[PDB]
Amino acid sequence: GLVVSFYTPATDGATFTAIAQRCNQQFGGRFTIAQVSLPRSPNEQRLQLARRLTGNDRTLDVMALDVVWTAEFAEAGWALPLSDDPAGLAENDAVADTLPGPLATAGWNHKLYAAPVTTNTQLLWYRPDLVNSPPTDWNAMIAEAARLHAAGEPSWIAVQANQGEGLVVWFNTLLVSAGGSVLSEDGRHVTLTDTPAHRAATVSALQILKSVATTPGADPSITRTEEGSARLAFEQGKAALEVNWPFVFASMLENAVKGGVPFLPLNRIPQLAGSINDIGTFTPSDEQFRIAYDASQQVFGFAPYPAVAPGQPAKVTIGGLNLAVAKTTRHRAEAFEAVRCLRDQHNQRYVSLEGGLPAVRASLYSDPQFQAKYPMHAIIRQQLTDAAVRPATPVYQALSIRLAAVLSPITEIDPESTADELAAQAQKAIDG
Ligand SMILES: OC[C@H]1O[C@H](O[C@H]2O[C@H](CO)[C@@H](O)[C@H](O)[C@H]2O)[C@H](O)[C@@H](O)[C@@H]1O
Repeated sequence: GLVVSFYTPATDGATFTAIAQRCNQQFGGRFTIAQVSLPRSPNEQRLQLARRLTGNDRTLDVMALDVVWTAEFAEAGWALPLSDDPAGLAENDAVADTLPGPLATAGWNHKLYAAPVTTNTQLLWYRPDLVNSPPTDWNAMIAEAARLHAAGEPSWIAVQANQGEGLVVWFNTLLVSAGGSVLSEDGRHVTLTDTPAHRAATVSALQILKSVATTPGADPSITRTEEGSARLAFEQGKAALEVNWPFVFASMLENAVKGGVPFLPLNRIPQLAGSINDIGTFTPSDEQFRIAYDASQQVFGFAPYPAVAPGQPAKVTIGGLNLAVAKTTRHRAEAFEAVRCLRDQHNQRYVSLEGGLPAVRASLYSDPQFQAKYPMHAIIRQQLTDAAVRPATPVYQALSIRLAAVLSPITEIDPESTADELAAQAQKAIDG
């Protein structure tokens, strides 16, 4: 039988295998999809795909790409344009019922080179028992953290700032929210400091990074650039404010039921007995979920990502995965058909409700079962509709590495001179 390979991160290998097996039911034996797990590390994911692509591995068909790899894989000829679908359906399928944010990540040089399947956006997570109203902007985040420190309360702001992609993501969110951009749309010009308005945006972003780093009672993983997880800092009660991807929601509930969250003893609720399955995963009934969520709202809440400007909502950097057809495929028709099935409405419902991965289909955000399991659905939907996008460029890897090297450690940022250093390093990346 004909086999179509489907390379995805091992991180969610169970989920991506499940939707491929569901898809295999509807092909009538014409072909089958074989999911193949890439390493959990995204850096190693890209490297293995690159070796198979440059090595002309003719068994490589469909691949899930991080949303920042589009420009490189398209420019290299590694990802076929969706217009190469012999059935002529890939382009219309990728656009129909897909949220604008995810779609913007799948295009390069005015053509689609991938079909979004999963997405991601950061929210504010906070302790409502310690913080009365969630901060609406970064100035309020800083004031609240300082007030908590003066009161002897958890004062850290839990946010990923180590030298890496997460720090570039945070900077990009602040930059675009302030009205700036790393590169021009075509990715050919550096726009960090080329106009007064653009420079002001860059300086504003650097000021927020530096202010967070020097707030009283800040996270020492920031102020000393030690190791430390933002998720664990909040679950362990050391931070009352956190910005992070929505996977922390399920993590909070699961670990609280397992006794790992000292301020949220969900393990003490008798109605939650048996909600942990035989591999340690929280698998509640709908009633158990309602009980767990209601109890959690006393000490655990969510809110929109803090704005940069008081009256303008944040532009939050989008993440996720896009499905691409590799140039190495011997079966384009079936590869593009697999992509459509893997992202259809039922499989989008599956990856969200069963896999905890936010969907890209707009219709799902009106679905009642989705809304019950994602009570922050409205905030996610809004931030996916008006998202910030990291710079699209074939040299994104070098660009990100150089930006992170300048930004880190954020305690050493001097906004005015760091802005010029950022622009110079970005120019070097674009030049090669
Ligand atoms: O939220 C779970 C995912 O987190 C990572 O991906 C996000 O963070 C990256 C930056 O470190 C972004 O490049 C990416 O676009 C985001 O989706 C992790 O790499 C994923 O495997 C997780 O599913």
